Amino acid sequence: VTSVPYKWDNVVIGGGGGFMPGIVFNETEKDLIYARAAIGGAYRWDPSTETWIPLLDHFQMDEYSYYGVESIATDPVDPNRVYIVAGMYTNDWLPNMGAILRSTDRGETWEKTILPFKMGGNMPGRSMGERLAIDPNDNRILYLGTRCGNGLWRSTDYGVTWSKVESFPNPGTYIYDPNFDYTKDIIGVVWVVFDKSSSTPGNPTKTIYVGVADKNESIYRSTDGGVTWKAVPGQPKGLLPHHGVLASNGMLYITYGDTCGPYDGNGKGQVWKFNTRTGEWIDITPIPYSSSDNRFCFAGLAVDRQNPDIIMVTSMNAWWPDEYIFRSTDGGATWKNIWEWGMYPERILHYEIDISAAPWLDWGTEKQLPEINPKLGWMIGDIEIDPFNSDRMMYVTGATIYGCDNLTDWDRGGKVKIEVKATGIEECAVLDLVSPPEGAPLVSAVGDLVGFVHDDLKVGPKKMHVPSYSSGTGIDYAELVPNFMALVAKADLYDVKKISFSYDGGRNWFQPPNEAPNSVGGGSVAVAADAKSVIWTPENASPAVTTDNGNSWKVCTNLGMGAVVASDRVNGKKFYAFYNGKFYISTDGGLTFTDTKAPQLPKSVNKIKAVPGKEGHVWLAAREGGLWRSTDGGYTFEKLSNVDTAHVVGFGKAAPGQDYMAIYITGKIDNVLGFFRSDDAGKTWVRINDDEHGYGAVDTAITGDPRVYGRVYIATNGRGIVYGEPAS
Ligand SMILES: OC[C@H]1O[C@@H](O[C@H]2[C@@H](OC[C@H]3O[C@@H](O[C@H]4[C@H](O)[C@@H](O)[C@H](O[C@H]5[C@H](O)[C@@H](O)[C@H](O)O[C@@H]5CO)O[C@@H]4CO[C@H]4OC[C@@H](O)[C@H](O)[C@H]4O[C@@H]4O[C@H](CO)[C@H](O)[C@H](O)[C@H]4O)[C@H](O)[C@@H](O)[C@@H]3O[C@@H]3O[C@H](CO[C@H]4OC[C@@H](O)[C@H](O)[C@H]4O)[C@@H](O)[C@H](O)[C@H]3O)OC[C@@H](O)[C@@H]2O)[C@H](O)[C@@H](O)[C@H]1O
Ligand SMILES: OC[C@H]1O[C@@H](O[C@H]2[C@@H](OC[C@H]3O[C@@H](O[C@H]4[C@H](O)[C@@H](O)[C@H](O)O[C@@H]4CO)[C@H](O)[C@@H](O)[C@@H]3O[C@@H]3O[C@H](CO[C@H]4OC[C@@H](O)[C@H](O)[C@H]4O)[C@@H](O[C@@H]4O[C@H](CO[C@H]5OC[C@@H](O)[C@H](O)[C@H]5O)[C@@H](O)[C@H](O)[C@H]4O)[C@H](O)[C@H]3O)OC[C@@H](O)[C@@H]2O)[C@H](O)[C@@H](O)[C@H]1O
Ligand SMILES: [Ca+2]
Repeated sequence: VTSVPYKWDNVVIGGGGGFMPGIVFNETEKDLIYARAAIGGAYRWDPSTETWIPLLDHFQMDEYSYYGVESIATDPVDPNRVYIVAGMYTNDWLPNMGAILRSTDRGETWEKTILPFKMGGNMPGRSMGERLAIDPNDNRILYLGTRCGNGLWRSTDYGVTWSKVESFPNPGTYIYDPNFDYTKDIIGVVWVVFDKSSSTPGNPTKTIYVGVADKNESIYRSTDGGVTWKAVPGQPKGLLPHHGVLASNGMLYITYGDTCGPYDGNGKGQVWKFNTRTGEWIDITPIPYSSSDNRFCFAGLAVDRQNPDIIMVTSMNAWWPDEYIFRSTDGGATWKNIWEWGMYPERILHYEIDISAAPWLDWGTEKQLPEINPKLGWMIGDIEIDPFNSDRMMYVTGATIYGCDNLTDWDRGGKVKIEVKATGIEECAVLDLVSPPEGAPLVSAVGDLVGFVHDDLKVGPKKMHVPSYSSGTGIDYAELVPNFMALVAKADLYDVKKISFSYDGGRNWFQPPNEAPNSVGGGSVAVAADAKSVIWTPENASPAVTTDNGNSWKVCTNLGMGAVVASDRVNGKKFYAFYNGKFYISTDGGLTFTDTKAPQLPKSVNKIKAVPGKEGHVWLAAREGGLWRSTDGGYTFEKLSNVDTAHVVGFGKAAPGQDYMAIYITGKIDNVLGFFRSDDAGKTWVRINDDEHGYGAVDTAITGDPRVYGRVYIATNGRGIVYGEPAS
């Protein structure tokens, strides 16, 4: 397999779209900022454009786990150096061991060392940090807090080799929830803070503080450069230290919560300052811990480098009416929240939010007071004050990064001007994609933000499909009536019918009175070529068909849970299904299915898809089982001998001189992982991505563009929607 040069970019959703658990400023170089994602890699700030640049896109599908960024550390001695602790899950959801990634240039290129344990970039408590830290006097030294009881680890050769600090007393005892696989692991050692003043440049820093997720004993200190460790006397129990920050006046500020987050509510929190000079602990909690108004973790912690009495903390989570952002200018003696209660409804805001860079952030919804869209946020596990600009703040939310450039205006009775600061970040998990033959070039179904019509690939959409939904999980259009679409969804927050129909190419949506039998909605959807029927296969539910736009539903005969269903693109009566190792055809619009008795089939399939303009042409994407085609409606299939792995399959405009739509897949050909195109109906393939453009997990959706030769749209799991075109 040979390669052809392509240009790759994101289709713009705008504003990130997911949870970035941390932002890290460099301590010595102005405008040097990094941001870490739960499932979407890491970014470096570009001050010339005020946009973020993705750093880890070289990771191919076999290293998807390394888009899970547990911690990021930026070198204060040599700002060219940056390190990442990478690995998405501590369970068996992905097979990779964790790794420390190292760069000298500054995230442009990487090397890695694989560790003997896993990281948890997308685990509970992921906004607690930073777990990875560089010694500010001797930058050869790095420390790493780990999950799962592996304790504290250390490198003394610029992150190349790693060993356990055996003298560290406590790897952590707190576990989010032992009753489930996802939540059962020890949260562990959560942050490392060096006291720079304890040594002189060139020498290993002697005094080191370590936070541990342990309600009985959480704060540790070494005074001999990490040889021995002791709990700090007088420390509070029994909450969990999210963040610690050592200010220039010797005060170690620490935020505490009763859970690790990020989703928890009701809710206890504390904020403390430890005087590292005197050994005194002082409770500076904005809302007294004893008060029932104290109803959330304190999580985010920022300290102004230019004034150690200036500090900010955030709630995680009030959830209602909005979050709290508290500011103190007297070292926590007194605090002010960024909003106050007035005459209920009714709230007094010390801020404005400008969402012009990501207008979907208001959810297209005017709220009933005291609620207001767009919100300050939620899941605000990290807040930063620029160490070189007291007027600049940034904080994270479950959907974006917000920030301001006039922070100290608050101190003089003006409003903080908050705006989206996540331009260039695209972290959505995309579940389905269609590129219809008329209308917009792309219509998406995405996790958390539902999905969008994409009129212009380079301009972010203004609103999501259906604001009452939580995730769009499947979308299809009627091939011969391409203005007609169906969207299926999850709706965690509202009792709304979880399929919607559009008559205007996905711009406006309505819900029917009834659903296919389902527990949580979701699943997939297939629309008849002529729009006369729709098959919804909801999550953990049997395929069901409607011939009256969801007024009534009937279970499709002979199918069942897990069936993979697609419609023919020419004949509205024909639908196809792969179910329990067998292939099925319907010739009555989805009402009944019959086993075609195909003599050769893969054991299982991820996706099946019919070809526009070719009745009875059906392709099977069987992952490591390969790529298969039928041209007789699925009575016989041929396995293509020139494709190893095909996770997904899609179609775009035919190449000149060719008699078939161009075919696009992700997977593996001749021990090369990536994305591939065939212009000659699968006879020959070319690699269209390259080593620098992997984008991780690409096994949910792919489509060509029926109107633009060479263009391909690919759903990623944490890098949004990517699209490629041949280089010019
Ligand atoms: O999920 C559907 C489908 O996944 C198929 O596998 C994929 C997948 O493999 C990895 C793993 O993915 C988990 O889902 C991830 C998802 O991929 C991410 O996009 C999403 O990221 C969030 C992120 O957390 C936020 O921070 C950010 O802002 O937004 C993004 C985008 O929305 O995270 C989820 C995981 O969610 C959980 O963890 C993060 C928390 O934020 C979140 O709240 C939490 O959600 C809860 O999870 C619990 C689990 O107890 C529970 O489901 C709650 O309902 C939910 O709210 C999949 O969950 C996981 O299944 C995938 O690993 C595969 O697991 C198979 C076993 O699955 C069963 O058991 C777990 C259960 O969750 C499943 O529902 C159930 O089916 C196992 O056989 C297989 O070996 C594992 O690989 O992504 C990579 C891709 O290549 C894979 O194809 C999978 O094939 C299919 O079976 C199905 O699970
Ligand atoms: O989660 C639904 C569940 O909530 C149970 O209640 C518990 C739960 O509450 C969270 C919700 O609180 C609401 O406020 C409540 C308040 O908690 C009450 O104290 C008060 O009395 O009433 C208030 C008003 O009802 C908030 O309004 C909700 O927004 C919040 O739900 C979370 O919503 C966010 C997304 O919000 C945005 O998008 C939707 C839009 O409507 C909203 O305006 C926007 O702000 C989700 O965050 C995203 O989560 C995904 C991951 O999601 C997966 O994992 C977590 C699971 O919760 C999801 O179901 C699953 O799909 C992540 O990738 C994104 O990055 C995030 O942005 C949260 O997932 C929603 O939970 O939790 C706190 C606890 O104290 C409450 O008791 C309730 O019992 C259930 O009936 C059910 O509604
Ligand atoms: Ca931070």
